[PDB]
Amino acid sequence: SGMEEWNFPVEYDENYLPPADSRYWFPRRETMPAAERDKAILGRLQQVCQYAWEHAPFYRRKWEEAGFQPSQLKSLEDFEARVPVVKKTDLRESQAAHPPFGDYVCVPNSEIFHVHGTSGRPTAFGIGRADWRAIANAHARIMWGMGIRPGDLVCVAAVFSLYMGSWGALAGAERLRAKAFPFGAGAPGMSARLVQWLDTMKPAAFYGTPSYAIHLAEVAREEKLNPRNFGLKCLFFSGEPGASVPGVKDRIEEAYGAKVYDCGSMAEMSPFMNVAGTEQSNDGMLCWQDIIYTEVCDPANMRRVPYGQRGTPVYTHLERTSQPMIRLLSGDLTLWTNDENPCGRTYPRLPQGIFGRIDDMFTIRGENIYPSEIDAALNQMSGYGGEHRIVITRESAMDELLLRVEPSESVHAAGAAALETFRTEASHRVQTVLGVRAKVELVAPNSIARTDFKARRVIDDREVFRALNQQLQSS
Amino acid sequence: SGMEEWNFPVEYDENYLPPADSRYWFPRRETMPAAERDKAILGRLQQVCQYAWEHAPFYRRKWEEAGFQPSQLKSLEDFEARVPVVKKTDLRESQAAHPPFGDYVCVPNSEIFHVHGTSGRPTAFGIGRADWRAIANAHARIMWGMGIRPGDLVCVAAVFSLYMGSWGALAGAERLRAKAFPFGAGAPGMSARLVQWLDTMKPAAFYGTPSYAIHLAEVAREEKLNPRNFGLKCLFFSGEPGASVPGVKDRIEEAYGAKVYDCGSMAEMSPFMNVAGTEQSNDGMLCWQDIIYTEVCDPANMRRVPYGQRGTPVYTHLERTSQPMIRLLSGDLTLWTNDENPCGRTYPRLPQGIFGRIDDMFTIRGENIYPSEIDAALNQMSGYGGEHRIVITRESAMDELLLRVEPSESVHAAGAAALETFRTEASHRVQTVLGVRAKVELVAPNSIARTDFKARRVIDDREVFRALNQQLQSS
Ligand SMILES: CC(C)(O)C(=O)OP(=O)(O)OC[C@H]1O[C@@H](n2cnc3c(N)ncnc32)[C@H](O)[C@@H]1O
Ligand SMILES: CC(C)(O)C(=O)OP(=O)(O)OC[C@H]1O[C@@H](n2cnc3c(N)ncnc32)[C@H](O)[C@@H]1O
Repeated sequence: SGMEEWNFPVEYDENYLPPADSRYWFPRRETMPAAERDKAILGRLQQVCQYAWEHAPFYRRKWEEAGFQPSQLKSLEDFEARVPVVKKTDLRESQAAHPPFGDYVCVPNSEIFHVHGTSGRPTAFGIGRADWRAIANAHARIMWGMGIRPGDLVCVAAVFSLYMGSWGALAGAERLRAKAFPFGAGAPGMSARLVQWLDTMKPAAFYGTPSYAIHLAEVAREEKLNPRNFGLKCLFFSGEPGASVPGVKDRIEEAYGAKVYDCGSMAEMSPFMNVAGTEQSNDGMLCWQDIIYTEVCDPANMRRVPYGQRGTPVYTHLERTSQPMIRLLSGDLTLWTNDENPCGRTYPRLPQGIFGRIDDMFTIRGENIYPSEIDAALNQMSGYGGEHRIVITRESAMDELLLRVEPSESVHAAGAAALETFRTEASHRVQTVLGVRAKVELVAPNSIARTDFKARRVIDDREVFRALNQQLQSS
Repeated sequence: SGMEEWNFPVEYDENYLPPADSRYWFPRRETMPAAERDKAILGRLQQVCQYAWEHAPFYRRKWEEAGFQPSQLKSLEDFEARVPVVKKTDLRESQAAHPPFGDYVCVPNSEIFHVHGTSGRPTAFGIGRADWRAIANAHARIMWGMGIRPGDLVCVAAVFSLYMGSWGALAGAERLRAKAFPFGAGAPGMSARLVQWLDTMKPAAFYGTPSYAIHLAEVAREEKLNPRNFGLKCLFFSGEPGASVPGVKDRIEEAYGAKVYDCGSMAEMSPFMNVAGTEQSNDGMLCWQDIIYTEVCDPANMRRVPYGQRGTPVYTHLERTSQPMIRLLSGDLTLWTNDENPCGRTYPRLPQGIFGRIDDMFTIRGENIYPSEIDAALNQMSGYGGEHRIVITRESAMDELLLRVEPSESVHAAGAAALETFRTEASHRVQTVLGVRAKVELVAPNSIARTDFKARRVIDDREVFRALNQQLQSS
């Protein structure tokens, strides 16, 4: 194959640094014919499944139940149809019956290097020493693709706790031999201090959520600092949609005078940057197939949908020995294509990134709406204040969409008629985009809580919905 | 000398693990005759000063001004008298004139691995890749001394941001081949989730501030969880006094049913665990002289005080190439001794740890009081609620000590007379301990804000002091 350090278990050279003139960290793996890479991926898939069969009773039980033996994996079509998908609920049950890391941990307790997890039943991540190096090496490779280089100051501004996002970006920065600046997030008073550090330090790259980048520009402005004077060449994000959302990407690129990159699958899927945009293929994300095998499937049969069609990402680790995920169902919605990429990398693409989680979708008069579609339409409006909330009910069918929208400070300062003009135009814009009646209630500028993490814009409470609709009928 | 990996610049074997039966990580360095170690320390001091003279114009300028050349360093007595102390204010001025890391950085920009700093003018830490390994190796060595072993689950519960404390404990846990659990701190809702993770995971070791350990036991109790059921063998702390404070150490050891260890110098002094207690020498801290040279000096002449006398710690890095500190003044107060240690390590000891920062001390009727003396006396009382505040003024001389003290919930539930009995007894106890009049105002239980970081118990406001004294005169 000629694939750079193509081994299982993987063992990367910690001293390797690509030539300064190279666009690719691994020229072969990243640009080889897709059909040649798919031959080696299937080869690796067989190794991984044999490994999981040996060390994970969780996979041994699940596969035996669905009538699968690793020897039946003879093609990528066999993987799709014979291998059952892993659900996040299966991981919880495995961890409850086999605490703390479940019966899919594989490595002995002795090899466990880091303990992380989920929050908001939580799952524990028991990552081995070798897997941490595989994650760091994979991330340095993908960050190089974004134009991030050794010696560049990289600000990692996501919470350093159970959350894998921050740790993953730090591990990549460390291996890329960049100046890792792990400021983190989460504590009150952090954002006001961060803008001062960004003004002083002038970083080349920034990592966090797309929501935090917006909140931080407002903080920079309140602190009488200009976010374009932070010397950023790029901002790279994961955690939620935004970085491949038309109006959101444009607002962040304009506020910082830098490029925006979309990345991120799942925390269970670390190296989560396995889906990521590159400096030239800057819109959407590429599926780095030789790091993690991505399949975009029809949720009805868990089989790959054709290119140009929407489906759910199903992921398989190719370079992990601790808690390896084999066909984990994301529960997210995307669209994938297989056209020539501007960077020259021969990978499938998610041109619009990831739309959101299927469970977050709601319905108004037979029309399926994703919260990111509302966020996208509102962010493309000049008078929009940067924040909103969607008030819904899943206990009864909704006839109209209730929105609490913030106007801009200049729209508010322009008076009562100017506010009413924006409220009417916002309602109409959402209606033209979604094809459903939209009731808009204007709230005071900067009243809606901002976040340094993931934006939770849907209020699914029944009482709140009734209270709002009744108040919107009285006005 | 026979000293294990005694080299400058240092380059530790990343694969070395002490025998399972060994008490010491480095038996020679840790237990060799003190006079033999002092010969090699002086040797290293000469190497470090020669290195700083070559690569740091900050040290070149400062030393030339005070009439010092590295060749004049011929004994430990020469170091004391000829080498001028570095003040934290000198670091700020060096960083302002030579941004971002000052003229004492030494390493080229290319070698910088991590960016951290101070908060509450801030100083930036530019730590090189090699120094990070030196810090991690030094910390794994000191943590081994506390009885922490490979495979042990180590909870790091301090904010992972600019603060070096969390990063230092994590780096040590990683190198000790322990199961690093970097939960961190700082965000609302973290403590409630942490107690659940500690109940589930059952860690062998916990790192944070002594204040956070107290706050967390109250959170565990509110969450109907018993902190003794967290399976902790030890808790090791840095950041402020507490772990060598009589009543505070006893309260934490009782609440968790585990041992408490004191460690920590300064963030500028990473590896900051250079002052740390050991499993057998569990009271106070030992000065790990071959990691960082500690001198306890008279603040009047910056020369070493005899053993058994109080003074200020002055520190010198022996294993750092990036931002190396040579005779940095801590501004703290301690007492050092040179008697045989129960663990067998031949190091000077701080038997009562560090009392506090000299600038934090206040005076009432010609009597010098440290906030930790009030905290120590109150924590030794059965009716004390776990929190208090000291209300002072530095604009005018104080005749009495104003205290806002919290009673226990059981003292409150016992009625008005029981509350008045505690208030009178608290006032008398502080008076007997300090030798000054103490006015006590009781506040409602759990009203005073708790912290996951450093407790700021002194309220130095003039208006607040006058308001309180006037109210305590009316009652
Ligand atoms: C990828 C990471 C570590 O940043 C993360 O947030 O992982 P986590 O397991 O906490 O949550 C994963 C979910 O966040 C969402 N998400 C993460 N990155 C993106 C993204 N780039 N675009 C659209 N949604 C994303 C998806 O719904 C995904 O299933
Ligand atoms: C040592 C570290 C990284 O945890 C820390 O807090 O360093 P930082 O530079 O932020 O602050 C250092 C100051 O905290 C106090 N401190 C740190 N550890 C202790 C301690 N163990 N005992 C009595 N005071 C301590 C001293 O006043 C010291 O000068």
